[PDB]
Amino acid sequence: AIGGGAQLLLVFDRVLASSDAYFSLPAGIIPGAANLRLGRFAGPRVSRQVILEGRRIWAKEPEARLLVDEVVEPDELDAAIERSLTRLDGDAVLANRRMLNLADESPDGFRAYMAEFALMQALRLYGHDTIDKVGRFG
Amino acid sequence: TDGLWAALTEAAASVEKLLATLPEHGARSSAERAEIAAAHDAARALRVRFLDTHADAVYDRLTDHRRVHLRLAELVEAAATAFPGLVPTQQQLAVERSLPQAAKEGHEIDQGIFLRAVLRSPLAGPHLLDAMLRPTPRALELLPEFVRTGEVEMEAVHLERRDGVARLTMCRDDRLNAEDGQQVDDMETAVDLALLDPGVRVGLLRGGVMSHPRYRGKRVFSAGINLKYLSQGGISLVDFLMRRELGYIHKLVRGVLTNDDRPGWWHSPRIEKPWVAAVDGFAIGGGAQLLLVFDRVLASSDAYFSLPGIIPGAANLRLGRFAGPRVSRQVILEGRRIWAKEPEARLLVDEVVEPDELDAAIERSLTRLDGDAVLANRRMLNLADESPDGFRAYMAEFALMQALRLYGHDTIDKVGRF
Amino acid sequence: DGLWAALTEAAASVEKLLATLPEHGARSSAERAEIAAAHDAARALRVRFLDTHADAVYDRLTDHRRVHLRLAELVEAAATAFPGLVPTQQQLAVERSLPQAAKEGHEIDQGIFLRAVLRSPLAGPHLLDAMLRPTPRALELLPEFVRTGEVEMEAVHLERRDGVARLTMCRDDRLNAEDGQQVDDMETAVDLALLDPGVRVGLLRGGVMSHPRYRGKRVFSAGINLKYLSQGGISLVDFLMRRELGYIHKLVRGVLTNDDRPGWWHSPRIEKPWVAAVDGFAIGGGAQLLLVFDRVLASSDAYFSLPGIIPGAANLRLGRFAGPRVSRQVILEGRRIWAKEPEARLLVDEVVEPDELDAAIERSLTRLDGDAVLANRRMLNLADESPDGFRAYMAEFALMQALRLYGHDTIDKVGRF
Amino acid sequence: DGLWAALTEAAASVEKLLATLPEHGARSSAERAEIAAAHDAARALRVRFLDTHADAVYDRLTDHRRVHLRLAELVEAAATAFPGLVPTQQQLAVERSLPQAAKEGHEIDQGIFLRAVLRSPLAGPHLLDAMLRPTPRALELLPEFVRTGEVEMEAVHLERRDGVARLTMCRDDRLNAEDGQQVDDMETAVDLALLDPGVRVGLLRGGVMSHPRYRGKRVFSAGINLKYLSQGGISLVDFLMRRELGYIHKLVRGVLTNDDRPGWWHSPRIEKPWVAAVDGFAIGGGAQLLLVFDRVLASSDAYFSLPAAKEGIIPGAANLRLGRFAGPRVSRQVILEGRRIWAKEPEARLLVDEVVEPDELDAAIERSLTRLDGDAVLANRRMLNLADESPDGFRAYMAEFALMQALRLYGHDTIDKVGRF
Ligand SMILES: CC(C)(COP(=O)(O)OP(=O)(O)OC[C@H]1O[C@@H](n2cnc3c(N)ncnc32)[C@H](O)[C@@H]1OP(=O)(O)O)[C@@H](O)C(=O)NCCC(=O)NCCNC(=O)Cc1cc(O)cc(O)c1
Ligand SMILES: CC(C)(COP(=O)(O)OP(=O)(O)OC[C@H]1O[C@@H](n2cnc3c(N)ncnc32)[C@H](O)[C@@H]1OP(=O)(O)O)[C@@H](O)C(=O)NCCC(=O)NCCNC(=O)Cc1cc(O)cc(O)c1
Ligand SMILES: CC(C)(COP(=O)(O)OP(=O)(O)OC[C@H]1O[C@@H](n2cnc3c(N)ncnc32)[C@H](O)[C@@H]1OP(=O)(O)O)[C@@H](O)C(=O)NCCC(=O)NCCNC(=O)Cc1cc(O)cc(O)c1
Ligand SMILES: CC(C)(COP(=O)(O)OP(=O)(O)OC[C@H]1O[C@@H](n2cnc3c(N)ncnc32)[C@H](O)[C@@H]1OP(=O)(O)O)[C@@H](O)C(=O)NCCC(=O)NCCNC(=O)Cc1cc(O)cc(O)c1
Repeated sequence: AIGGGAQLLLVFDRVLASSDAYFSLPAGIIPGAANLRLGRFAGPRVSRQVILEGRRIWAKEPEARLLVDEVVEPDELDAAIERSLTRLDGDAVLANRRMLNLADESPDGFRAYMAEFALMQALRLYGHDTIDKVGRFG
Repeated sequence: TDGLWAALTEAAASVEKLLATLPEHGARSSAERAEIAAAHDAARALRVRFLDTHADAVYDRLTDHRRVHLRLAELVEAAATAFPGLVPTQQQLAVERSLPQAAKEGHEIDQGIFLRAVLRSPLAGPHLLDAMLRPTPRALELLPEFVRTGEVEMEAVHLERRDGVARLTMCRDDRLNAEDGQQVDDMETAVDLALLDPGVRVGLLRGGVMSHPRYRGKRVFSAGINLKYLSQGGISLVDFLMRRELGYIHKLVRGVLTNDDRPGWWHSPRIEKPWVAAVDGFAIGGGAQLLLVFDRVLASSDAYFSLPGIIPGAANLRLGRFAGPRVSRQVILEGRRIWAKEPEARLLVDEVVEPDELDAAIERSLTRLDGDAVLANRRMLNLADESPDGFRAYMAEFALMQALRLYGHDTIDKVGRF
Repeated sequence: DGLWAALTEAAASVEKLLATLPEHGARSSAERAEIAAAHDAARALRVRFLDTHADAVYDRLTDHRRVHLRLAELVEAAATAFPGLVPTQQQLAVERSLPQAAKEGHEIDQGIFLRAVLRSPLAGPHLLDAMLRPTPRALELLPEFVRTGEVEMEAVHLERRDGVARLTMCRDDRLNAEDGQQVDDMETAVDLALLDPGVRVGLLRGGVMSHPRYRGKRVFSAGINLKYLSQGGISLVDFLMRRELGYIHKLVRGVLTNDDRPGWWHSPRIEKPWVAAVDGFAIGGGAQLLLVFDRVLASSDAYFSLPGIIPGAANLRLGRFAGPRVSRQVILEGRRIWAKEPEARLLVDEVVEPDELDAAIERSLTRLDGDAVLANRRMLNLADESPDGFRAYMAEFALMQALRLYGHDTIDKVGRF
Repeated sequence: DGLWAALTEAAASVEKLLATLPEHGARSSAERAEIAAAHDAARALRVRFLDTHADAVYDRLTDHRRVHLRLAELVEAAATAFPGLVPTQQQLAVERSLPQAAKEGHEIDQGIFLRAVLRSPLAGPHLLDAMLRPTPRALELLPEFVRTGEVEMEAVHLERRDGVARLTMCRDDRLNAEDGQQVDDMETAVDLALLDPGVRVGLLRGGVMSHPRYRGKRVFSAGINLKYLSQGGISLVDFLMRRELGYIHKLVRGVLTNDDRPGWWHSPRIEKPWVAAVDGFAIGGGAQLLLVFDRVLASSDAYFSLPAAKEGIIPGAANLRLGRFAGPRVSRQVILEGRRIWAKEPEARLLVDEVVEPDELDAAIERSLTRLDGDAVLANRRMLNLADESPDGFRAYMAEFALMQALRLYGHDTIDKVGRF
């Protein structure tokens, strides 16, 4: 899961990953709302390692546990995915995830971030730094 | 003498009698399959009993009372000619070798019985293991040209001297370096050239770039024994399963036994050097076994190690000392797979490096093992880890245990499914 | 030579003093010192006699290694063929009637004997073969087990099911505390598991307990019966030595059969893979057993400890699982290891919540079916633990444990449970 | 046979060349190669002679293994009974008169001898017993120590207190760098600890240092005295070998006493449990010792390394013992590549039982000394060591060690590196 794909993992209730997967946020522009959310998953050191210095995290290393709930061999993954889908049905699950998200990330928190994000990201989109690098892909 | 040679010959006579008159392996009835199976068992049981008391006498005949060093191939062929019915001749192995594993009679098991009994003998055992540590004729042949060019290209291994480093590159681009009898010949020869070349100080083992569409442009260390050849009957008990353990793998641990043609030979009859391994892709099976004998192991972040119905060579001997009894049973008995980035990879791996940082990390490792002190220390280390008695006792039982597994019905089924 | 005469003189002095002196606990310090000095002179000569005469002694008892005698038969036969070398069945019966505090320690003489036998490269391996042979009780009960797939004994319930030898240790009143009978049942069950061709894997687990503190809960083992040990009911030979040379060694190496089946030329012993499931805790000898299985499972709330006598062969095996530092922590300093802490993986393969344990156990029993597993576990065990290694240890164990069984500090602490 | 004559002729050739040739540093390349070839031809015959005659030689020196001779006594007696087999006391005195660079390496001949002796299943175990017997020095000092509870030696201060033999390595000026005297003081102290009936546990710790960079701070050990090694003052026999077969092995197996007390039939040796406390760091031979204790404590800031090997020589028996503590990978990292291990990193839990802050260290040491009193501990540690490290295992290793280390002691690269400290 790279870039915007990795960003999505910061918002789910359960994350599973195959033993041979990796996660990265590789530069140029801002990685969506990862700057808002990664710190709460991984702390201030690791999130700068991932975002500012492009550190890559492998599913099987200990700190992958900061982003991923289960790491499973490819053969054993499909069945484990099914088992995880049975464990979240309650109305209690809805009430508890509603309170969890509320505490993790407040309306003000998200709004304040996205406000600055709208301009900061727009500027990054037209910086000489990004335009050249992305134009060397391949 | 004590009657056992007569009983053996009488038991071998019945087996050849039954094989001559009975139908083919695939056309036999249950009664016929039980008659021949019983004939085999009675004969092999006497091969064990004969050799339990007469092993040293047999070996002394073949080796002139342990004064001539015979390699494995030469030994089992000489025993066949000196002791008919004790081990297959050659004309018999050729018939066996034409058949698929399913249809074989299992004559190699008789070789397992022979090699087990020899290796158990405190006099013959150490003599045979020295024989297998001496330089191969192929390497002695190729040494002057290698000293001059610093390059030898073989079918399964490309060897290159550069900066005092023997660079062995396993280059079976089409099969992820799947092992066969030829690969063992190239590996043993390549190791010999590295050890005897005075301009070589450290060795390096690494898998080359692959051509198969699924791994094109990517290095792969090893995918283990060639399962296709095993199913087709092309994997030799002596010339592959045993040869690699007593030859090049053991020369990595102890070195090559030279004559007495240089100063020092009184204290170091063997020339040994340190070895570095770098795992790209994955190390499966026999490739993973090799890692248990190196002085430094490096592997890329995305690689994995596994040992997947036969014995994984000397991994049963060595893995527990790296990983303890629990994990070594987990890996061997239950096929656990270990990833380069997980904590317990450090039981097998010194360094794990991102692919973009791997080539340079390998280079730095080759500079750090140059001393004569390194040679003394790895020698004292290996001596402590794995004793001559220890290794010899294991390989003895292995020769028979692996021989039977090579012909187990569940093995023949599993390997034949591709 | 002269040593047998000097020995007979020293034993005569001991039996003379024991006849004339008062009972243990009514002796004076002067009297206690006289008898202790006589014991010391006698046992020192038992050592000196056997250092040179062990092989001749064993050869007389075994027809130059022509007859496989188990331990009990060996020490008894030794007593009648060599009076004063080891205690008689009578002398042992008097000892057994006493509490450990008051015993003379005649068993130490058996410790001396078994040490010298096991030290012999000729007699040692022969006795270890004898103890690997199937027990007569199992040969007796095998047909009925083949036909009923069930045998209920005092301390162990055995059931064949789905090709699995299910051993369930079911002393519900005492947390599976071990005694001589448990060893008789454990060895018998292991034999049946190995000789039954309808059995492919074994399983050892503790049964549901009835004691009020654990009612409805399974518990693996709480170690040796300390009450019996204090009361004098723990036999050096028939418990401490029998279990190490019998069922525990058969878990590693299998049963040594007669040459009465094909294969015997390459496989004289029938061995199978073994799975252990630890509920509650594994203490003492129960924790010791875990060092010998091919798969070990434990519930999240369990712990392992070795708590003053030698913990069987734990001193032999723990170092290979955990290294020299942790093994001294566990053995010398009584460290207790919990299933959920990292270093439990040195002893345990899976740690599972109790609600998921039953199914997790079942899955493991399907994963050890191959003949490949049988070939692999044999080569693994051979590399882990050599014949010389085991024999060298158990020889010394025979004396060291014999002495620890009768030390003043041991007798004191065992009487305070 | 003929091998003794061939040896005596080869040694004669060497003595001739040494007499007629210029000194070491004034020799030509042709002269350097001629003498080297003579040494090799002679030493090769010392190996071949002893391969068949080791048992007979040892039998003459020890009266068929009924007299226990220590190393120094053995290698001298061998010199006089078998001229040319091993150097004389006079030849050795000249050797130590030179710096290591200029030596002929006659000690290599002692390595050849001791290897062959230890390889013998009969002579080997006998020599290892001799070295486990009490030293005369300790037997000498045992009465006053029993009375006083105190012995001050040059390199070690010994004190009995609360049933604890407190050994304090007290080379305040050099971070407890080891030399031949230190080995003598260590073995003497260890002997006294074992024979003293008032001692129940042992304790080894480094004393307060006076050197300006470490004034007021304890330091465990900084390894072999590299200065002395360069100057030629480190003996193969009296240091590198004496320490392994003497006091370090006595920590494992105890002192072999006479048949002079009850129990001597089940317990021929007196052994006790030992505790080590590492302040500052444990380097080289100091770190080697840790592989042999029953409890090891260290302050949070200390580190462990074995920087022999890459540098010059084999790190004692660490090659024998480290793998069982840390496995083949980590043990090669430490030995082959000079990896350093810090007390607070996870893997210090391969060598060390407790790592505690400097302000809490003394109290932890005291508490640990209270936990190893039993006769049960003694039987248990005895069964453990028996399993961890067999008599054959140790003997096989030290035999090869005797020759391998001797050659490293005179290696071209070692002499260079040791002279730069
Ligand atoms: C994973 C890889 C290392 C593997 O590549 P290789 O194994 O060398 O294979 P390739 O041949 O490149 O892969 C096959 C295929 O994938 C295609 N591919 C891979 N990545 C891309 C991207 N990013 N765009 C388009 N196509 C792609 C590539 O075009 C190939 O097709 P061909 O043209 O037929 O060759 C590689 O794909 C790679 O490095 N890709 C670049 C990854 C990258 O940087 N992606 C963008 C990350 N940045 C963000 O998400 C930023 C972001 C996202 C947001 O949603 C919001 C926001 O605010 C900021
Ligand atoms: C590597 C894999 C996991 C992934 O491969 P995929 O990416 O799924 O691609 P595949 O197409 O399977 O493999 C790519 C390519 O290599 C070929 N390949 C890879 N490994 C092999 C082997 N082992 N044999 C033959 N061909 C092979 C495979 O056939 C493909 O080529 P084509 O068939 O010609 O198209 C898979 O190939 C696989 O499962 N391989 C088998 C691995 C294995 O179990 N090997 C043997 C392990 N056992 C030993 O080493 C036993 C041993 C060896 C010894 O030397 C001594 C001893 O005592 C015991
Ligand atoms: C199990 C415990 C931790 C649980 O705590 P509680 O639940 O509070 O305890 P208890 O009430 O005592 O346990 C419940 C119940 O089991 C009984 N129980 C448990 N273990 C025993 C033993 N070993 N003997 C007798 N009774 C026992 C206990 O007596 C209670 O029953 P009541 O007498 O009816 O009250 C505790 O009971 C305890 O510490 N037990 C002692 C454990 C122990 O020291 N075991 C053995 C230690 N040493 C060896 O095995 C040594 C050994 C064994 C060998 O096989 C070989 C060898 O060479 C060396
Ligand atoms: C630990 C250190 C970094 C300390 O750093 P600093 O605080 O900068 O220290 P220094 O100021 O140098 O230390 C003070 C002082 O102690 C003395 N000192 C320190 N270490 C040593 C050593 N190793 N030898 C001798 N003297 C020493 C030296 O005299 C120093 O300076 P001066 O007195 O002014 O000359 C440093 O001392 C160091 O690196 N020392 C070298 C240690 C080393 O490599 N030792 C070799 C270890 N290897 C063996 O023992 C091998 C061995 C031993 C055996 O017993 C058996 C065997 O088979 C093999």
